[PDB]
Amino acid sequence: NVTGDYTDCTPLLGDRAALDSFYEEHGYLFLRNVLDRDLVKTVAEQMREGLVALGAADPHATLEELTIDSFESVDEVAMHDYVKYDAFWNNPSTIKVFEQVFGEPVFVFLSTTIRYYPSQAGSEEPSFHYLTPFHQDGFYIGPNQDFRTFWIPLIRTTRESGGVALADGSHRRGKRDHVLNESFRRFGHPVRGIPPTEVSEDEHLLHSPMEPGDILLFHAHMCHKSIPNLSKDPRLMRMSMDTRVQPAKSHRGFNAMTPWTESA
Ligand SMILES: O=C(O)CNC(=O)C(=O)O
Ligand SMILES: [Fe+3]
Ligand SMILES: [Mg+2]
Repeated sequence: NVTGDYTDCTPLLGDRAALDSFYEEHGYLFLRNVLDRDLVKTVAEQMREGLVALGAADPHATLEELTIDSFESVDEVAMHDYVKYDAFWNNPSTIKVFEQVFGEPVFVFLSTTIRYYPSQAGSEEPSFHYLTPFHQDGFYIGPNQDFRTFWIPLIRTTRESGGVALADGSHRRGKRDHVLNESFRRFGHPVRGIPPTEVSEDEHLLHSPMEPGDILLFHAHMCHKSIPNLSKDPRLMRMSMDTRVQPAKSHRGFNAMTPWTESA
């Protein structure tokens, strides 16, 4: 169902008019090699440390060789102890990028979601229920809708290893219908997702390979979903994290102020 690549918006960063115009029309920005790659490597290594320490991964493996039997069998709460995301998001170099995007001082959510998904290529009964269906972060984050989601790869993604796919320009008609879907679950219970019918033909589904150092960010009403990891050439974990950022002056709601483990 993916029809296109993200547009490389990096050349827009030093042109406020063009940057704002693209974001207004499209509801996303794809920025390449703007984050400190050594900082990103450190986060990736921290995630690996967790997966190794918790018995899921091989201590002899490089990041790209890394694999785990199952996302679900890893203690996610313990993983949050390993991955030092707040120190990353709030590093002056990272903040500089966020500030250039918003054009004003920012506040980074105290909640981050960390994702460490093995390839399930070849699996006859794959476990993809922990992924996300089509949704808008604004459906469950608020009350303010001026936050943006910041999504980063910790190791590179491919079209086959997955990531997040975005319905281009789908952020301009408010929140769309999220209905119960038995194939997506959290805590063993079904979750709500936007049926593909509620996404227009013109709202092209974009997903592109990304490299550590890149950022994908998007509007509260941007309709987006997970792309499953079916990598085999080469087989890669999909290792990423996502938080939300907003203007420093905006109201700070429940998710803004509450760490992932607390709300989980
Ligand atoms: O990364 C994924 O699979 C899903 N991510 C999101 O829904 C997000 O970052 O808002
Ligand atoms: Fe989301
Ligand atoms: Mg609107």
